[PDB]
Amino acid sequence: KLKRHIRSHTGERPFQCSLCSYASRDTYKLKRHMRTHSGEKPYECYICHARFTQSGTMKMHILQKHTENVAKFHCPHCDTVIARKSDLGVHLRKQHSYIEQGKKCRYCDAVFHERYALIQH
DNA sequence: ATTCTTGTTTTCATATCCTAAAATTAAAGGGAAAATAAACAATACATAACAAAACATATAAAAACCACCTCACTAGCGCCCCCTGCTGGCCTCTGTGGGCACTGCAA
Ligand SMILES: [Zn+2]
Ligand SMILES: [Zn+2]
Ligand SMILES: [Zn+2]
Ligand SMILES: [Zn+2]
Repeated sequence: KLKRHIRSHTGERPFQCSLCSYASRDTYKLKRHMRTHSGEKPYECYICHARFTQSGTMKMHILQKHTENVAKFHCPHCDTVIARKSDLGVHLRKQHSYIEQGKKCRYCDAVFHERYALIQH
């Protein structure tokens, strides 16, 4: 485990994908990459029978599509609710990240440093 | 008639032999002190026999040493999710762009 861990600092990727440029830190990530070229798909969502490449994708599918009463995530800055955490990530990166050079209002001279305040104005 | 050699008994003579008294001298006999020898008895040394102590061999008696087996630890590499975060389309809801019909005002 520690031998495998040290590549997280160094960056060694001693496992090459013979069919593309990808290179993984350990055996499992390479075996998981192989399904995309071979097209093998061992796992199956038992409810809708929709097809997926990856187990975790299926688990998130079940959680968002065939599950009830699941907790959501509220943006701290704005008042909108959205389902997935990673989409809350992309929301904070595209709308509430600090914009260095600023953006000016289309109709007045006021300049803003966050896209949210701009759209709100 | 007178003178001269030669042979044979007589008688002193001078060495020898015999005779006996001295002396004497060595033998020989006895008294006695050494004295070597010898017979016997004692001591010390050497040899042989018996009994015991010391040395060497066998054996087995614990006992020590070495090697193998075995039951673990130590590495080793996948194996398998699993969770978490970024990424790249996707789509639909606001929002950017525009054509154009419509109206209020004042000729
Ligand atoms: Zn590949
Ligand atoms: Zn499903
Ligand atoms: Zn927000
Ligand atoms: Zn403005």
